[PDB]
Amino acid sequence: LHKEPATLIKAIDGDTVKLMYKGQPMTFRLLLVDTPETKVEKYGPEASAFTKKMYENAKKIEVEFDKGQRTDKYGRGLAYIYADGKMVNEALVRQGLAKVAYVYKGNNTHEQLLRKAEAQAKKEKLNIWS
Repeated sequence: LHKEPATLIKAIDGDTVKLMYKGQPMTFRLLLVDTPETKVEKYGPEASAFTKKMYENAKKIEVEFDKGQRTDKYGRGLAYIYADGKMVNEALVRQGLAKVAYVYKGNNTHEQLLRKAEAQAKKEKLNIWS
């Protein structure tokens, strides 16, 4: 896998974000994560606030496509996204603001990494795990 540059256009919520990728606006859906929905579930706005701060505060944003299908049925890019080298997908799981989702069409490269972050958040009874 490889990281590609991107520019934040607009935070949207916990599991999606609008980025300028290769000169064109595109909305991305974070791979392997399920956050609380606010459009308003418990820890829904928390999760949104979290990724919002992460994207807006970063100097560098990178998108990393996995090895499976690159876009879902709704035209959203499916990737692991990084803010200054830190993976937003993992950060959410680790903060207990999202659960690990089932693998989607072969995109499972970071499944174990996220599974561990999640086990740790659960152990700490963090947020969603309260």
